[PDB]
Amino acid sequence: KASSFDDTHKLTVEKHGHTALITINHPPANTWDRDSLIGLRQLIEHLNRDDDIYALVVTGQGPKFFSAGADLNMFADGDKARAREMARRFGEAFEALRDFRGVSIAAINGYAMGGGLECALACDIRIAERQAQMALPEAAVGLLPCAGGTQALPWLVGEGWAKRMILCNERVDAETALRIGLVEQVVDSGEARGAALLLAAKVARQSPVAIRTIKPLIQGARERAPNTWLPEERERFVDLFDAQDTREGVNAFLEKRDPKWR
Amino acid sequence: KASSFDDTHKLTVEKHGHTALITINHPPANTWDRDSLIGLRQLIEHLNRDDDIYALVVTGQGPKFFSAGADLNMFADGDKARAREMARRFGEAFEALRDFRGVSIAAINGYAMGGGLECALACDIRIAERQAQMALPEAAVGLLPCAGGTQALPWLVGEGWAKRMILCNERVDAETALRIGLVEQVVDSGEARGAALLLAAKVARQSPVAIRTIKPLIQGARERAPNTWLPEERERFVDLFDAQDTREGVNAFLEKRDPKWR
Amino acid sequence: KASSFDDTHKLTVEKHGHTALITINHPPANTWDRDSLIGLRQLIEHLNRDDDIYALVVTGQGPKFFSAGADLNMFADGDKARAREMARRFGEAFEALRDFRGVSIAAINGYAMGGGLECALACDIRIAERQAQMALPEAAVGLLPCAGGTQALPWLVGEGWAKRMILCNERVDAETALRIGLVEQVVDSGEARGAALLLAAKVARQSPVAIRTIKPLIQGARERAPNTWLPEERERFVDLFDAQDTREGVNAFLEKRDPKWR
Amino acid sequence: KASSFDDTHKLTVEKHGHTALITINHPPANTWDRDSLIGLRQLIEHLNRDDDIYALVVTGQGPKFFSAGADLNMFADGDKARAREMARRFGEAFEALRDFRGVSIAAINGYAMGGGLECALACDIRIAERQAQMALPEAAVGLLPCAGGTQALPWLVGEGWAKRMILCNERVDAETALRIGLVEQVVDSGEARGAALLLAAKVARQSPVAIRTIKPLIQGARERAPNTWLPEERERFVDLFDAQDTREGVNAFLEKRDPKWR
Amino acid sequence: KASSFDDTHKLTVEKHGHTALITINHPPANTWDRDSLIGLRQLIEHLNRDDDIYALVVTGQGPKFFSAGADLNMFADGDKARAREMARRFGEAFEALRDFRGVSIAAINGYAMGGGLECALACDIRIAERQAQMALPEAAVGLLPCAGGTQALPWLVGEGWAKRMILCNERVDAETALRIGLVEQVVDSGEARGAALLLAAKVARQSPVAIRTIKPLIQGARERAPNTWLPEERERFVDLFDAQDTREGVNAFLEKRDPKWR
Amino acid sequence: KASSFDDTHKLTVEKHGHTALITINHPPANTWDRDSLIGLRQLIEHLNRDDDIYALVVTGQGPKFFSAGADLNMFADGDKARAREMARRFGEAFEALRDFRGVSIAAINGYAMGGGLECALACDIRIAERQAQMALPEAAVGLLPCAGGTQALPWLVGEGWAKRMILCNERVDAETALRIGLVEQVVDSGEARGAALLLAAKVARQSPVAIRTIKPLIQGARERAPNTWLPEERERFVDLFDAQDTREGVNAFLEKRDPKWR
Repeated sequence: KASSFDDTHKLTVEKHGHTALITINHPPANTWDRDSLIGLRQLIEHLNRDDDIYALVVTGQGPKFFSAGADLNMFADGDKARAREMARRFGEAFEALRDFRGVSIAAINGYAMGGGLECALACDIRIAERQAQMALPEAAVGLLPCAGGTQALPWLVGEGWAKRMILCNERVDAETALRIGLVEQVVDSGEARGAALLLAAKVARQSPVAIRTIKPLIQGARERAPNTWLPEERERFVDLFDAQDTREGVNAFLEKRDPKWR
Repeated sequence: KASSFDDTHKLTVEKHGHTALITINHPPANTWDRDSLIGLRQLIEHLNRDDDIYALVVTGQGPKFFSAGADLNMFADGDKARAREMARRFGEAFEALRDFRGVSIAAINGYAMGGGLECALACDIRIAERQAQMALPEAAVGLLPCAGGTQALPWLVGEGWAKRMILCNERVDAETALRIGLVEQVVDSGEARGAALLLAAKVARQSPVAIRTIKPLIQGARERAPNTWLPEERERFVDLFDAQDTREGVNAFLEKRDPKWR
Repeated sequence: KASSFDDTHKLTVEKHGHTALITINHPPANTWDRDSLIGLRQLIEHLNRDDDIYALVVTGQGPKFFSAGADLNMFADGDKARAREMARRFGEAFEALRDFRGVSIAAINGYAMGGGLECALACDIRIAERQAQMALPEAAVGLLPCAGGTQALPWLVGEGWAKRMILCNERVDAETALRIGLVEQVVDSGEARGAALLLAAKVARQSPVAIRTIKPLIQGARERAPNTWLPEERERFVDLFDAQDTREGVNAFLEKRDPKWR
Repeated sequence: KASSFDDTHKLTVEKHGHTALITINHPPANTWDRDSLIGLRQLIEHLNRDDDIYALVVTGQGPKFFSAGADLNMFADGDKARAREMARRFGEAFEALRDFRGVSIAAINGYAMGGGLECALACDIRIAERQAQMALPEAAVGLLPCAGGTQALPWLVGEGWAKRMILCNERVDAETALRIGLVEQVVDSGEARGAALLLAAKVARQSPVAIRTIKPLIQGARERAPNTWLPEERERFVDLFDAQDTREGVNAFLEKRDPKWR
Repeated sequence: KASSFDDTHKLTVEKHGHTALITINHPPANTWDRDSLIGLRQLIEHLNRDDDIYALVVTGQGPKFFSAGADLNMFADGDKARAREMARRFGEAFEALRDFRGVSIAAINGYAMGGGLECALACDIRIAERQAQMALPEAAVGLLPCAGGTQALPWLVGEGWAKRMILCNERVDAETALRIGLVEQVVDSGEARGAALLLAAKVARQSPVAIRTIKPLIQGARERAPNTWLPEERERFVDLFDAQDTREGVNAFLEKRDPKWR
Repeated sequence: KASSFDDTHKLTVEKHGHTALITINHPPANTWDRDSLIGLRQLIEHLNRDDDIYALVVTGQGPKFFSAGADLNMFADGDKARAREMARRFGEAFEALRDFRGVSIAAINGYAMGGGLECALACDIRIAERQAQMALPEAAVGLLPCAGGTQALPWLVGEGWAKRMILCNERVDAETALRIGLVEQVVDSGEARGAALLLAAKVARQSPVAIRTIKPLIQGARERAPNTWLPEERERFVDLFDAQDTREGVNAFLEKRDPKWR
């Protein structure tokens, strides 16, 4: 995946099966920068066009930190324009990732804070090593999360838990995050990458055309009320049926055999 | 309850006190069929009209399946017209149950998957035995949940967990479900029905007229933003107050005695 | 603050640092009254105007109850005109606290149900003693929660749990509440007030200008879908950057010193 | 319809063909009364139950007043309970009128002001005699339109014109209202009833089942954004097709003969 | 445009300058067909890709019919599947037209009824010859408009006028449509095509990049409340500003010369 | 008002009765500038505090220009920072005018283009001189309207007419504007101010408390769908009833005499 295009060397992409592995490679904290943000949005676009990929996994280079958030240089003083433009880039990149047609899993191999946590929130599922600590510390410096942190964090864990981290600037351990629902699963140190890939391989096992259409329905509630999507849900359901791939899944279950699709 | 109209033998309703008990009776997996869906909507309409019933309980016949989901014959390939119509049936049927004036409790005594889970999601409160496992496997066959699963599950348990079950096709034990908020309470095997009837009997102890009005307000957020409903809440409260029944519930508390209403 | 106006002696406010302490002092159950509701709304308005206060704490006088809910004298039969007016007073008072620019922490040192629970829900963060029990018992007497309870409780804990407390009239201990996400933290008896003050101290360490702007974004989901707020989230961020205060927060981290603002 | 039920003599119902004619009979100004409000809501429900009536027409007794608006008796000082209760009936009454399944035609034969204009707004279509003048004068007396005027008037004619009438208390002649979209058609004096009845006969020519389903869709925008209803529009369309009546209408045009349905 | 593409022979594409001319050519009433609808969607997508096109015009072949809507063979009885599929096609095609990045001008040279009217509505601007009559007659055959007509018509003309056309099956002349706002301009017979091309040329005089971004904003209200879109309007404005194309327009007004962009 | 407040020389405020007259005083074109934008927002705020003001009128100094739109220097190339900040002031300033509790009347005394038209749209009612021409030309310059013009214009005149002005860069005379609903009234040259003030004298005749509360209801549809506001409309009605001023207006009509309030 993404074998032919101008992509920052800071982001390295390795394709495993139908899963594309994206690693932030910025030393020493894997801090986000304008070059990586541009690459990510572009990468997501390229990966979406590719039909051979059904899942994506994001992890931080190095053991210590998945992502330290935004690099200090981006917010260097004396330029108002810079802050504006860069808020744009986080939103575009993270929303693109949030909009990846395939399943996205974030393997938190180190502590995720600020932009780093916002990136993980973009991914559909989060898997974290026990030692990682996740928090939004922007409030301490007088900046809000501008990557969608304000919306995303309450959504998963509720407003009260979201408020303590951003408002009170309190970091949470993996055990806490799993308890509040921030992270779906907890893993032993260093196992986040393998578990994510292992899970991403399971995603390859579901119909590609189906996964791509179902994911918007799940995330529809963000745009609009859930009851409104109900007519569309049946309609999308009818569209699937009008596919070669659809008939294969039902037949396979009927005959007790593994489904095979294109 | 539902003593005489043409009701499918597949669905049997027995009346205990003020609670109507509905059980799927389809062998061997209790899988849903077109006839059951029609009856369920009709049963809900008839139940709403009856004023002697304050609570509803649905369980799966036998100790192995609350519900197996949709029957394969119903989705047998590959006629597109049928598919459109069965999804329509699910939506109306599940929505009708979701909109029941009285409280709806689903007692999970068996495997509840696909359509069955969606049905359980339709119920206000879910009680599950420790052994039961719930998941949405429609993505594996290339079919989406058309019963409101795409909305209902993320609402109850959050997006991250919901995607994992549907997108990753990952079943959940009773313990995970209670932890993620999917199920309100966990019970020993075979005790779901007894627990369901027991919880339903307490609901009959609250004002009938109140219960029907209060349920819409709670489910208001799905149609629209919560804050929009605040004016309506006060207006519905006063509508409750201009009733003979409301004066009785308050009086009982003052005199420290059980309230008595029609 | 709030020592120079007419404020009911039932509500006592103590100013500690940048935290304002609000105590309900109505014996014996700390039940809400018209005099308290008016003071609360006025109090919140004065507190917002004050620039020395960054956090708010509310606690119930006495060990046994944080708040009893609404006073019985407040809902005596059979007058409807008042009932309409009292319900209005709750909404006005509760929304004012909910929209307090600073962080609001509710310390639950006693049983908090009905109106009292509704009050805690308005607060940003809730800390509860192990013994405290919280429920909405209005349905049993035929009254719906009029303080925004129908919206606030499902939002934090989800519909299934929320329906149980109101519809089924079931009380929850601190432990269940922490599990369901109703309370962010559980504390040893008598320590909630001290812990809340301590947590309130953490809020002082974050930039005031940031906290006030940031708080609306997190609560944006209630008024509208979260995705709608994303362009605003970037816009408000640029506004924060256009200040003398914001540059101090970022610069302090680079040189790893505590931020100093006014 | 309304042949054998307890209805106020102030309101008279005449059944012509498939249209039921309802006339306000309050002397001398045809002002609304509690008896009128109750009868209206009760009547509308009854009309909705009757399948023989596909259209509705509303007219004001006497040549001079279509609807005097609210009676002073209702808002007579100084009881507060009276006002809250009475606003409730207008909302219930008009909304029921607004929600009539068959078409509602408002024939303006006389002065329509205050509640009367609000009533006409509830009607789907308005036909007015050239002489009649309509405005909302409640602001002059310190009362807002509580019948939905604040929403309804702006929707039809725009914010600028609506504010002018309500905020500036400016009455409009038939010609001006037609120019602004307040009234779809203008008729010579005394021809409103005939034109409204005659327009109502045309509606019977359209499929009753189609008509009842289509009207909510048109009115969907008031509850939610237009685009949101698009999936459901297709769904209800297919629902029409699975009906004996649809096949006849579709068939009738092809033969070039008038459709015949029940 | 679109010469090296497979489009139904019925749809004719002519390129004048930056304006692409599409003519429906289905005899004898220019009624829509499945072959036509897919091409239309496809044609729009190809047009969106081409940067050489800034405007779009659609007119009906021959003087007599702009567009007759859906053919009966398309809706021929008795299969339900046929109708579900065609309803999807109208929505997809018309929504694609509505989403054309460039301005779409509808030139009404003939009868526009049913789908044809819906097609016109999908266009941004409508220019009609005095003789053309536009109505929705689907209700007379018992079928609602499935092309988004139920939403599109009340949006342009208001509910009251919209209801009469759909509910009462009333056709409107060019003058009446102009008065009600259905058509922006009325033209002499046979001048609709020339006028549309001439109008389309004027759009070329505004910045292409600006036009594509601005057009969604105007249509934002359909998705959401207008007030929600304002922060985004400011954001997109800044995005436009960060481009060479924007600097040219400002320069042109300053020196009083015509703006020149790619 | 603005008796003792810090305002730029460029806005002139004269108090006539209960109407505050605000005139843009920028030569030669009355073009908007950063200094005026701030004054506008502050002036609106101050006008809001004064209880002696019930109406607002905005006009441009000189006969020829109500407003030239935005000043060229503020949007001068090429700093991205300047443009972002300038867009921000337009929104704050215009929304403030939009949010004035008292009625706002725009007297179009001269050419109103770009910002000027957007400024006029913020006003509740627009009165224009026959010779005045209004258009949005920003698209010709490659800039979108950042003053909410994209939202405001289609709301008043509809999308179709809105698109031609902005997308086709076409200017409209008063007869055209009046016809399309852009302006409520057309006036003879030079009488706009007198007519505006005269119309502003009318609002003084209506209860001040009702006007301030009623105006948000009319404008509630912009934030959210209209049916949502109906419960609140009833609630606000009841709040007005709980006021001394409300009783006075109703009495005057009963006694057929002029209402008198403070």
